[PDB]
Amino acid sequence: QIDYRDVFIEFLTTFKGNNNQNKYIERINELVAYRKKSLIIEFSDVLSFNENLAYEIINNTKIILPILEGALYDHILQLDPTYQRDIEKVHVRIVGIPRVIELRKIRSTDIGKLITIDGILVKVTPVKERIYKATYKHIHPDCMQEFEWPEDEEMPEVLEMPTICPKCGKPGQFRLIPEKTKLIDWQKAVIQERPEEVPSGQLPRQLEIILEDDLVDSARPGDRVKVTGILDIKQDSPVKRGSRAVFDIYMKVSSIEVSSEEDEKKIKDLAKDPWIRDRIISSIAPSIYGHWELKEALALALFGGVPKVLEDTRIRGDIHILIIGDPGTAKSQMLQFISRVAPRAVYTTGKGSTAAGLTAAVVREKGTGEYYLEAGALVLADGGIAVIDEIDKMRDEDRVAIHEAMEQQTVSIAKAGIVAKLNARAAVIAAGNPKFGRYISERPVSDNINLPPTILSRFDLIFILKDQPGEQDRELANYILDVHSGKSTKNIIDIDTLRKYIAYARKYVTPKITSEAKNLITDFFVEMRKKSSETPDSPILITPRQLEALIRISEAYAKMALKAEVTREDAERAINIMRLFLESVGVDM
Amino acid sequence: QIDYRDVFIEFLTTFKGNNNQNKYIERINELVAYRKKSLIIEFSDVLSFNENLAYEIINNTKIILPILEGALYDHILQLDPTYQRDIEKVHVRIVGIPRVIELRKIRSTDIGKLITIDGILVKVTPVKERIYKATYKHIHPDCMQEFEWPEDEEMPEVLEMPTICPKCGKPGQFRLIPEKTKLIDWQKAVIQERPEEVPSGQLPRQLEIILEDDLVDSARPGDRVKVTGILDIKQDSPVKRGSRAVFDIYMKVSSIEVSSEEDEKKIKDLAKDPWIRDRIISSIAPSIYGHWELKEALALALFGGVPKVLEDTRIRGDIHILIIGDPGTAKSQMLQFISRVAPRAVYTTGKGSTAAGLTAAVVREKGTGEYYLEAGALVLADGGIAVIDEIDKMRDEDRVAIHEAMEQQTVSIAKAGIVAKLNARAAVIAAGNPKFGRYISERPVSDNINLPPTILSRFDLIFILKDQPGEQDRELANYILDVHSGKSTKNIIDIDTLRKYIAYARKYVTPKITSEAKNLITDFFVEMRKKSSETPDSPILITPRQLEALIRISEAYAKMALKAEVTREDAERAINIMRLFLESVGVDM
DNA sequence: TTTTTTTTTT
Ligand SMILES: [Mg+2]
Ligand SMILES: [Mg+2]
Ligand SMILES: [Zn+2]
Ligand SMILES: [Zn+2]
Repeated sequence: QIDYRDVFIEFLTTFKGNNNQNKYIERINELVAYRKKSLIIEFSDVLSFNENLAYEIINNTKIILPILEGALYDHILQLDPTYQRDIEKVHVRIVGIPRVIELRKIRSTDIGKLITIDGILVKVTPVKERIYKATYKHIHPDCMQEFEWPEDEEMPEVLEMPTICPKCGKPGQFRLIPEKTKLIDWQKAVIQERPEEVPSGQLPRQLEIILEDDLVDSARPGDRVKVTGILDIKQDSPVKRGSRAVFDIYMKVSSIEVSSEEDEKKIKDLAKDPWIRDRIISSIAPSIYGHWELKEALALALFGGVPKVLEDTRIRGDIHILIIGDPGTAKSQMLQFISRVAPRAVYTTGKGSTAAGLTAAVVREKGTGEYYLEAGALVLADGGIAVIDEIDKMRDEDRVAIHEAMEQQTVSIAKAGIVAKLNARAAVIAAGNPKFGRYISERPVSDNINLPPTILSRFDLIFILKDQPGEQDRELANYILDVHSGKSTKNIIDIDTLRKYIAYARKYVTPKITSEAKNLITDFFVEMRKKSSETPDSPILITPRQLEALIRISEAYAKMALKAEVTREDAERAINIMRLFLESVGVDM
Repeated sequence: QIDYRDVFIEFLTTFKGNNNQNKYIERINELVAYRKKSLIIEFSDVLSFNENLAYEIINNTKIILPILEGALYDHILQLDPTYQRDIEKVHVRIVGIPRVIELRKIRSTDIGKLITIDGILVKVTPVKERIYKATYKHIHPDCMQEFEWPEDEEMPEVLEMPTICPKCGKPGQFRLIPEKTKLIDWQKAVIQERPEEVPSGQLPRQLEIILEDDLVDSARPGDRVKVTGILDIKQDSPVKRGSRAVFDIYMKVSSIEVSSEEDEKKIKDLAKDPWIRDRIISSIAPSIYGHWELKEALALALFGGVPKVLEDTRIRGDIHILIIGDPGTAKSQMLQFISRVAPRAVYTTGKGSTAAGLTAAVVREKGTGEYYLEAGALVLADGGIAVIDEIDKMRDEDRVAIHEAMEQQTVSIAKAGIVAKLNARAAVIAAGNPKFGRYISERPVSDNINLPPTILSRFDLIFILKDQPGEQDRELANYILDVHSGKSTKNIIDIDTLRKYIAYARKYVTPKITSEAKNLITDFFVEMRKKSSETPDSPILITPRQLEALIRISEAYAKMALKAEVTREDAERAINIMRLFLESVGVDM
């Protein structure tokens, strides 16, 4: 009614950034350079420019937003006429709204308003095409005319074809012409409330969201996203009666963000510390007294070695950890911590997981009737960490399903007429108890660990945690009580920035192995194998996998400090933690 | 015959509460401040002010309620004109009326009248939106005018669109405009009759209830509620012919209360008793001769310690109790009691429960065809108590499914392509028999208890109940016979108010640990660990869990006395019952 | 036919 297009262009051209940079003229120019079709504007900036326009953007979104998009398209097309004939429509995507609604707490009064929802994305569909401007043909030996049907408008959520020909005025048959039809990319996804938000004793709620055009395929299942958009009622057949006055809610999304500049500077400044490795290790599960070898090993597992992908084969880069320990030894608490700190992790329990749930499930969809594949835990954990607590509670017949994923990092299935293989490039961090609950030193290591060697060799480090009371006891109790009282530790790396640091290291640091490090690894591996032949009753074998583990561990020691080369220091650190592991499983060098 | 709006406004503004407080203008102020759209009035106050108004409220509800709501809306908007343009309708929810029909016993003549139903809420749907005034648009190259269709009325339970356009007079197709459409929150729930109401040998009946607007999400599954409302007939498709002359009954809810003020003074005055802990303990299972240590343990488990939720981890606050005893030692009876007295509790049997039924089940809902998550017992008991009777009757391979819930207080599953973890912050109180039905004193404690160390360490206190005949026998018999005769115990706390006291204490009392109590706990814990290192054969270990249990128990003794600090007395009481526990399983100190 | 589940059943 009162047009804001000039207001919007003045906002774009003149809104000064932080250093008088013209934040949005820079974003516009960069958009045109890379030919991206979507301009993101912060809502706080709009409220800082024109309060009235910001109100219209939130409350009258459906119609004020395309007008702004048209003004932006015109301005862009003046800036560079070559945008025409490449992109016909741009988007004005509003990000960072003031108030976020908790998914469960939306009510009637939130429909039609532009709102934000924070939640975990659990499911997406393939990419489809939605018609927004149809072109029909009246089949009749008189008309035979093509016409755009959603005239002066746009095709609604429901699909409706005309009943009266607007080109002649005579009813009849209408055939859809796909040649002269205009479509937009379309994807349905489901987001559910953050686990910390689910009320006591209830199950998490879900909400269906719709992503169109360049929003399609912008996040993977498991990603915690912050969607901005508009709510509406889900119509499956509303033109017919017979009760059913009730509807579901969905969000048409205009903006989405997952999980970023000062963070890089901070992680770099952190890694200038000559003792940064010790810092990270002491930052691992800080409310747990002791278990430094385990904190080190878990930190290594967080960082991981370097995967080698070649012309014929590929070689695993991820580090697997196994902690077999007495009851009450902070195992599950540490595993909970690393699932929290890791940039991408999945938490599973040996008794809570199936063979199919951990790898891939073949589910018979009761709709079409046909069989389809669903990603299990190790596949969703691709690119991250999968934690298997209480791994001795898995059925062995179920547990062997992860052997392929642990070494070749693929889950390959051939079932119900479908043959496929998925990537399960996930690092396994596992914990369990010995055969008799606690470790029994009176018995050989073999019948006490009670795991096959085929899976033991898959583990780079295997520590046996014995809970033996000694002089440590008093210290322990004091530490625990200080934890209960609320006395947190100082000079630590907070879990969020530790996560950001791990993510950066994994994304950007690929350490190369130096010759001196390679010589130390070979020499220690030979010594390892010679000592291993001395006790063949041990179910802990020394295989080429252990040489690869020395590689991966030294690579991760380098990675942890952000180093681009694996120097002698990192090789020695690897040999030493390896030697600790071997001492615990009863192997003296 | 009398304009009841003036009477109602007089009731609100001038009704003196208990201490001449003007109860309802104060409730109006709180409602207007927090911008809530619903004012609760007790029916007894209305009957105490104006019998004729109360009679009109219950008997002539259908028309009297909107008039009163309009009067209240006018008054509210006079209090704060900013209420305008935020909320157009207020709610007058009358609570506690004396027209309470038992669920099974409703009949025809009770339809249309305002009645109350006391029952357990078992199932709810997600929160949906029911249209209550649609706005259509006539699609035709001549009309194209917008109009609200349910004109001069409101959309009925069935959804009906017009057949004739009122803006032109021409029939055709009508498009729903969700923008100009009016919606109300909608939620279907199921309530079933109280177990004391279920006829002999039959199954409990159920009834469908509908909660709209702010009534939505006002109770969780498991809650015993008292729903007030009006009954009506269920319509799934009634406008078309073809048989189906029979209808189901449901309640449109207007008011609901779960499970409330002077009780605070009652429990506070109770807590001034210098021996209040002994009173509570003697109020536990009053019909059972002896077993006072178990009664104490159950009282502690009812109260529970303080959970610590920190930056990285969280630390369990609930107290787990295990009673392993000879047959016929009043175990099941005491457990039944604590399930009755606990403000929220779940009762299960080792042979009656699954590993999936106790934690969480992956159910293939045959409607959507896809796999769905269902809360098991330990998840439903979040924030309360779950009692596992006959726990020795579980398969061990099934029982380990609760280990995670017992320590980390989450049930996490990964199956059929879905990964989730729910909160299971419930205290487990379990009982079972020894390996040989009765305890065998000629055989070691290890194979007599017949439980893994991994589950035993999860239990803060484990009592071995032997039924050995001595001088106790005659006293026992006399107590039993008096119980049969109907001679109840004096100087007792009735179960209903003891439940209320427990509720208040758990909700509001967070005991802090003093330095002296912490030092006492540390010393005793070190003594425990040395004494345990003396006995390496037992299945009862001493792990960090036992130190955490001393923390929880002393915290709970303070909580039981409503103390805000953990004094030396509470630490000493905790240490002594721990010492008793250790004596029963066989450790002298 | 696969999968989780409770159940009767090859
Ligand atoms: Mg554990
Ligand atoms: Mg029994
Ligand atoms: Zn025509
Ligand atoms: Zn019309």
